[PDB]
Order: sequence, then C-alpha cells, then structure tokens
Amino acid sequence: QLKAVPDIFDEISQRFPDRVALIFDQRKITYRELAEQCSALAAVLQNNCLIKGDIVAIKIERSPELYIFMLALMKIGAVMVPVNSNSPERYIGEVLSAAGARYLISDDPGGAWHVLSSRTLIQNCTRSGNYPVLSADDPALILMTSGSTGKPKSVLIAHRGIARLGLPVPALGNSERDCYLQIADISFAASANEIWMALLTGACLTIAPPGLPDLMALARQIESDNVTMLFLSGGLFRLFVEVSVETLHIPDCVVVSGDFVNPRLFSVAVQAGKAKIFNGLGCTENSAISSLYHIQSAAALSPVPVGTPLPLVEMVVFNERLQPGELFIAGAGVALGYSDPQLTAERFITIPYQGTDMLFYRTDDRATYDQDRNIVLVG
Ligand SMILES: Nc1ccccc1C(=O)NS(=O)(=O)NC[C@H]1O[C@@H](n2cnc3c(N)ncnc32)[C@H](O)[C@@H]1O
Ligand SMILES: [Cl-]
Ligand SMILES: [Cl-]
Ligand SMILES: [Cl-]
Repeated sequence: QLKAVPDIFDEISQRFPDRVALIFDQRKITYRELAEQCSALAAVLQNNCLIKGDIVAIKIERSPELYIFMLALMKIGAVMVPVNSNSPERYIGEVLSAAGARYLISDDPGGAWHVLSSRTLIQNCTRSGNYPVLSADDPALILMTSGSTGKPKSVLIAHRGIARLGLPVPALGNSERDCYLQIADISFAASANEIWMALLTGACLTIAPPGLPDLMALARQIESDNVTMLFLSGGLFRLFVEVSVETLHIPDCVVVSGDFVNPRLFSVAVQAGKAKIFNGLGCTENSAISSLYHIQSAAALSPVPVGTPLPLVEMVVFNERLQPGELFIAGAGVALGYSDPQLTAERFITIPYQGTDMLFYRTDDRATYDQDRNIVLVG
C-alpha cells in the first residue's frame, strides 16, 4: 500500500528532520528545512492559479531550488514535465506540446502555455492550507522516450511509480544513512533513482553542478560528501573505468544502467576495490530503475544479466504467444500510458500470469532467463 510522494516525504521529513537532504557546493539543507520550503513554495504555486492535475514543465539547472520545485509541484498534485536545461528552444516546444503543458517554470518558446520565472516564485515565498487528496495512481510526471524508431512519445508516470523508491532495496541495503549523487538529467527516468531513493528514505542527495559532467569535480564531490550509492550511465561508468577506476570504490554500491556495457569494463571495475558493482535495467515506462545484478568476482563474468526486480516490480520473459523470448514488466512502476491512447494499447497489455490478470509493459527488449534465476537482455 504505497502513498503519494508528498505523503511519503512528509513522514520522512517528520521522522528524520535533522538529517541532511540536499548538498550543493557546500550549502546544506536538512529535511525539516526542505519540508518547510516545499510547503512555502507549494502555497506560492497555488497563488499562481496552479491546481491539481496541471501539466507543469520544469527547466531549472541543478541546484537546491530545483528539487524544492519538484516536491512543491507534487505536493499540490501537479504533473511535472522535467526538461533538459541544454535543450534547444525548438525541442522545448515539441516536449511541451507532446505533454500539453499549461505552464513552463524556468530559470532562464511560443505556444499555449505560460512561462513562469522560477526565481520569482522562490522570491515570493512567505505553509498555508488546501492540499489535494493524492492517490498512488494519480499522475505525477511526464517523461519523453524514443523507441527503436519513432519520434519522442510522452509517458505518463503515476505517483506509485517513484513512490516505490521509498522502500529499501534488499540487494542494495540502502537506508537513511546513505548518500546519493544527482548527475542524471531530470528529463531522464534514471534521474528518479537518485532523487527519490534519497528524499523518500531520509538519505542525502548531493547535487552535481549543472551542465555536462565534470569528472574532476564529480571525483572530489563523491569523496568530499562520501557518496555511498552511485548510479551511472554506461558512458560515465566506462569513462571512469578508463581514467579513474579508483573513484568507483569510494561508495558501497555502483549501479550501471541504460544500455549494454562491455563485460570487460565490469571486470576491471570489480577487481579494483570493495564496492559492489551492479548491472541494472530501467526503462521510462517503468518510471525508474527496475532490476539489479551484483557482479561478484573479477572472473565470475555473454551479456551480463540485469538481475532480479526491485520491490513491487514484476519482470517476466514471455514467449511469442504472450505466455512462458521477450521482456515484460509489471508492478508499481508501470506507467499510466502514452499520450497516444492507441499506442498505449499496443505496448501496455493485460496478461494472465500465475492466476491473476496483470498489466505488463511490452519492452521490445528480446530477452531470456538465467539458470540461477536472472533476467538477461540480448538484442
Ligand atoms: N537506465 C535507466 C535507469 C532507470 C530508469 C530508466 C532507465 C532507462 O534507460 N530508460 S530508457 O527509456 O531511456 N531505455 C530503456 C531501454 O534501454 C535498454 N537498457 C536499459 N538498461 C539496460 C541494461 N542494463 N543492459 C542492456 N540494455 C539496457 C533496454 O532496451 C530498455 O528497454
Ligand atoms: Cl540561468
Ligand atoms: Cl524525475
Ligand atoms: Cl542542470
């Protein structure tokens, strides 16, 4: 029984009020501090005619204020459309249109939407009442994803899709003790692993500087703020293995997700220190990270497996007759669907699995299983 994100963050900030929530450069913000500003901004947002269900795009460079907006937007039940800060003004319009945004809140287009100054909203903060009744199935965010061919499709993600990240993952052993690094762009689903596994568990989220990755700054930041849970794309992981693999063993866990990573790169990383290196699978339509496989030995490693699902995630490889290859995902992370309701039927299908009908997302990832109970993608 998952509650909506603000309900979870509320009781998280009430439990651990004095723990550090956000770090930027050297500025620190505690959970009680963050909760007060979130409620103050949410009241400001309501003054600006924003109501529950409004489609609100966010374009704010990495900063403490960015994640206050995220919390405030979902506290007032808005549907956030995070936009990449280096996106060209033309692709901004395509994203706003495909999501049907009524607002764009930005720190720096032309369509049926209002542009709101993020700096002015922060300046207007004076908690105020009247907050919506939010369910786990209420929409929480829209993310754009491209397929093997088509144009960018909008994916409607429910509160449960990221609220599940409040539950500790057994393969990670994470808790409020941990520290996460925010480096993945907010327009990507992978960013949800870093933002919400932190804020919804009482852990710390150190924010990387805005812009393209600065591995020197990322190196000192990973150590200075003692990052324990490091999520990485395949490119950031491979580059670190090549130029500074020692950095990958300051944390306790390193999760590589996004695409096939050469098994030799995992071998160098695992043999380099005490950090548990993971291969992870995620997709936009399942809201965030979905499975994990722990690389155990330098010679234990044939595409590396993606492992076993996260809490409340169901992952099954079905045959060609929609029965048990091809990967299907069910559970709390499944998206509400696409903007196109007809393509929604094409790739979100109800399938009987162990007695009960279950809604599965059709991933289009050819796959098969391991002997030791492990999912393995194979293009
Ligand atoms: N890397 C993430 C972490 C959390 C949430 C989403 C993502 C993500 O890639 N969202 S996507 O929509 O842009 N891409 C989704 C598609 O990418 C591919 N893929 C993702 N992980 C892996 C992996 N370990 N090995 C091989 N292939 C992978 C797959 O074909 C999946 O269907
Ligand atoms: Cl700016
Ligand atoms: Cl997000
Ligand atoms: Cl940024």
